[PDB]
Amino acid sequence: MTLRAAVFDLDGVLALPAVFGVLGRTEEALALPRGLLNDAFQKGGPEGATTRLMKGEITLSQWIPLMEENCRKCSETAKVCLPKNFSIKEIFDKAISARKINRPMLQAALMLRKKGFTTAILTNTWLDDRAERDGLAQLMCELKMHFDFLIESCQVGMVKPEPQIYKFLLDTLKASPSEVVFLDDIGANLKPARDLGMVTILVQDTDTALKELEKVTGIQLLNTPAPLPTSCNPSDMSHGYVTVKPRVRLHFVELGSGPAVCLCHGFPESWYSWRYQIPALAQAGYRVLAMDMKGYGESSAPPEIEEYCMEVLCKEMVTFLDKLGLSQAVFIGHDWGGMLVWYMALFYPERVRAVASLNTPFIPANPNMSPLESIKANPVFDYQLYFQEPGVAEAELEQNLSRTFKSLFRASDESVLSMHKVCEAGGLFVNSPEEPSLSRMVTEEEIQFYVQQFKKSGFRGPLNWYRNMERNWKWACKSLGRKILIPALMVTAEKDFVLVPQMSQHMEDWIPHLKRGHIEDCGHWTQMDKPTEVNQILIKWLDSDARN
Amino acid sequence: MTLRAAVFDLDGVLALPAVFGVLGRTEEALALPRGLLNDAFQKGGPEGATTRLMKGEITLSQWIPLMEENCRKCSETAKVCLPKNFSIKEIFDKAISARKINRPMLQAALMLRKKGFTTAILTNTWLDDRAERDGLAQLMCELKMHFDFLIESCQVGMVKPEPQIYKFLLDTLKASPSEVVFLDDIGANLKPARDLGMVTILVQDTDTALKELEKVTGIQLLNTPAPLPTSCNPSDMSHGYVTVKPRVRLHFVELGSGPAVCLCHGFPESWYSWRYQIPALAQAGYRVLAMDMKGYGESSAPPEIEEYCMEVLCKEMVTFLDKLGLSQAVFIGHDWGGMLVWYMALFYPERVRAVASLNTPFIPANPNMSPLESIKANPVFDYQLYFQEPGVAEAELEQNLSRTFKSLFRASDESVLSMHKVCEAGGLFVNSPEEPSLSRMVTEEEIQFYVQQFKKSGFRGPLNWYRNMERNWKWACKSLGRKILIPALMVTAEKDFVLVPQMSQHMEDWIPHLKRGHIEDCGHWTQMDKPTEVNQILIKWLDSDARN
Ligand SMILES: CC(C)C(=O)N1CCC(NC(=O)Nc2ccc(C(F)(F)F)cc2)CC1
Ligand SMILES: CC(C)C(=O)N1CCC(NC(=O)Nc2ccc(C(F)(F)F)cc2)CC1
Ligand SMILES: [Mg+2]
Ligand SMILES: [Mg+2]
Repeated sequence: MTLRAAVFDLDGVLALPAVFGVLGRTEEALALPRGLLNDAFQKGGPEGATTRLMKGEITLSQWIPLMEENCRKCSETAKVCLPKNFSIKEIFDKAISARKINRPMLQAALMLRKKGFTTAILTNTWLDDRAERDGLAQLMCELKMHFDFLIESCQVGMVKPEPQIYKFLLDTLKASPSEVVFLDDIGANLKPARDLGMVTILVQDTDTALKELEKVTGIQLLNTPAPLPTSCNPSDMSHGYVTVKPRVRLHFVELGSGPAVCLCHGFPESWYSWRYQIPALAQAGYRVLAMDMKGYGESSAPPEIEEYCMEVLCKEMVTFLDKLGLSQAVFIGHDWGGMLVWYMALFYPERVRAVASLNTPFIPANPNMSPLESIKANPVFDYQLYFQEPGVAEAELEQNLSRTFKSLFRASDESVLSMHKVCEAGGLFVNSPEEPSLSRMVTEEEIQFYVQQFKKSGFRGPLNWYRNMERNWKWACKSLGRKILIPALMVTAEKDFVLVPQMSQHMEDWIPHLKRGHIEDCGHWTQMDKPTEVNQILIKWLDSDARN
Repeated sequence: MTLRAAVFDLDGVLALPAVFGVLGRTEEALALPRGLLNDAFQKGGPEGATTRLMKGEITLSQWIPLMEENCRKCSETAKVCLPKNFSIKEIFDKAISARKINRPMLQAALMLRKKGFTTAILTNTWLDDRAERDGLAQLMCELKMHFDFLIESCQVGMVKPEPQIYKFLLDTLKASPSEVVFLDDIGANLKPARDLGMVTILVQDTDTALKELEKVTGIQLLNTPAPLPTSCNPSDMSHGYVTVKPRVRLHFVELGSGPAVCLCHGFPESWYSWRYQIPALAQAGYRVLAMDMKGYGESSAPPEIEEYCMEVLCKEMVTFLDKLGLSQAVFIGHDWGGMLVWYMALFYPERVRAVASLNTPFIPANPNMSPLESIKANPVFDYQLYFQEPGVAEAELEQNLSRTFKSLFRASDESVLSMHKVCEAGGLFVNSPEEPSLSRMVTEEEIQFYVQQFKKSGFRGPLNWYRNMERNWKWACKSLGRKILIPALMVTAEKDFVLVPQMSQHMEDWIPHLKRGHIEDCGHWTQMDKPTEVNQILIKWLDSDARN
């Protein structure tokens, strides 16, 4: 029984600038007797203030005075006085926020966990009731939600170097000492582990630390590539449900706090298309609500084609905002989601805090030209005609849902799905394989997630979005004298061969402060093709344009 | 066919300081030629800038310059100049926010609607893309969600005095002109109505306006009592679902934006117990999440008794926060909810932004005394023993769910449910009626809502909360050296004969900055007994203690 577990210290291992390294730092800053503070801190030993703290017996605020008091007499015996504007509260405040996640370490904990390793945190921590306690609280969710366990001293009532806590850890890990690795910055904290037969690593500089793990675990950890952003596990999400209308209920997934951000996916997808942006943006400081749009998934998908014109669709969201209590929301859409977002900007500005589109441009309708005409004047939009006749297009998509999704979600350098002559050919897939190979963009499981969803209600509803060309052309002509003068971002994908980035080139005529973003080497499925830069671009524009 | 509909102007009828009354006000403020501004505004008539605005042809920001331009030459012909620091943007900004809901008018629209009247708003409004557009956007949800319809000019493409919009209204109202009353502040806006045969009222001072309606409708509207806060319609709520654990999913209802506020109900209730506080608090500036607590309703209710000790229950919420992306939340509980909130404060401060209890005090456990002992030393807690033996208590409650809820939810001056000798008597209801009369606190329907919920999973789970006295006593003794030093409010109910307000009198010993609130003339069911003062007390403490 060799390794299958990985346990991490917090202060000094997963989170850096470690507090204790300020403990001292300060002394120096203030010409204090070397270590004075650090004695006060450890004063009493097992039966001292700081242990009681770490055990949960008392709380951070309860402890501040006991520390200061200890400090008093650490300096009385050292025949000295403290400064007269001296503050234990300030020190720890600065220190506790000063401290940020150690990124490579976390990334290595991911890497291991990605490969079957049960991961946990073991840390000597306290019950934080400081007026400013949230900052730490914030950091803990960011961490903990990447581990099997988080074991805190003040939570379990035992401390770290006391044996019984390691016993507690093993118990939690469902494991035996030789199956487990444990990293820490204090040597005293290491020894007990070993005595039971644990692999241990003294963490000093972080990346020799990694070397040791790397070796003893037999897994590239250092210098491992940049990894995809955090995905979502549907079963561990908050699912929301709003019946927006007698027989239309809309489903969404919700994570985060702050300014509401609404993500609207394109043809044939699900809220899952945003799996990479949800934790990212939530993390960046927002409340994300990722819709199943009408017709998809756990939202309702009513048969009638009218039920899917832009105008109807738009009111429904406005209701969605209504029934949730939201006066505004930032709207980011992709593919079809793109155009809808655009029409929320043009018809309900008071409701749209800011607006954002991946790939899908804004084209104002040509009030002379019919749109069934307009599409015909363009080889690549030939597929949209194929989609008009109710039923034809559905049988082909529904026929094999794996084949179908597998044939769509593929990256630029990867295709087995082409664009035109689609009506002559008489199939979207007329000339593609029955068992198409996995794209670099999707696991097998991910594809099956989609297969579940679309077993519910098929493509009738989704394919309906293409069946209101006429009505939407008309609706759209109402807005022909307007302009978008609210925060608005147009993200273009180099190699999306349908939402081509030239199509967007005049958009600044009707949107004069339009900010932009552009993804090199990116096919149509933006959010799973180039998730990280997608996240990078979006968070930055939110922060600059959507906060205040 | 006499009246059954009621239609309201916005500016000057449902919302006061009407904008146009600033239009002029300003002129005076700045020694401008009387009405100069008001001409510029109406300049062009039907074919002018302001109509296009009102029709949706263009937008507020699009219009600002056209107005200023018009203003230029209204003053050129008046042989005059404007000031050199002159701003149409500022004026309307101040004006648009200056304007608040006309309360009595809205209240009268409620009153009528409460009595079978289809209510709507008809208003000449614009597409707001001002940098500061939310303020108005905010006001509109507050209003609109109390009406059958909101009909906006720029939304329908027709304007108010043009006939075709009235036709549009009738159509929407499913009504004929003589069945409808229409209030407005402009006479021109009145006339078309009448020509089709509509009852009309020129709104000047608001309460002669009311007199007219009062009479022509034959319904007390003026001087009508203070009305209960807005309730929730379950079907028009956002329902959320978090599986917090393999087979425990927690349900909640969510409304609002801002700092998260978590409401936790007491024995045997539902998130519906907060029906009066949800819109109120949401409205006050918060994101409310009202739980079905474990054991109730659409949350999971697993059989085992352990599954309901405070410690288990607490982690589950902490998870709930986790899986929703919330670092903190304000916790307000009632009855059992009260105690749980308290233990969230004592065991997870980093997570509790602030803490609040209705009725339920904080008592620290007596580490010498057993609690099964402790309860016995008190006539009134005799019922808790009745609840210990699994099954006995459930058959009696489940036997008749109407009888049961109807027998509980009753106000102080109202009872048919007593407290003690409950074991000897051998029933909670041993001596109450089979068809108990409706309390002033509940409609019949409301009772049935509860009956639905509890048909799902009965009282096993809820009654379990009383079956971990021992375990919780133990858990609780861990916190005996701690204190609550976070924002914390103890709301006491005069006439709650079990959560008596003396029981809370030493709480300041362990909570030294505890703020308080106190409800005269209030039984145990605080939130439906005294909703308005409940809302008043809570919002004020949130604003002062929970914002920053
Ligand atoms: C102004 C135009 C570009 C616009 O707003 N549009 C038209 C184009 C539309 N998007 C798509 O057609 N997307 C799409 C997605 C998937 C496929 C499929 F996979 F080929 F079937 C084909 C097309 C989005 C809305
Ligand atoms: C410290 C004590 C007071 C405490 O925290 N407690 C004990 C009392 C408990 N609340 C109740 O017993 N509530 C209640 C509610 C309803 C009934 C019933 F309707 F009689 F059945 C009876 C009792 C709430 C938690
Ligand atoms: Mg450490
Ligand atoms: Mg008016």
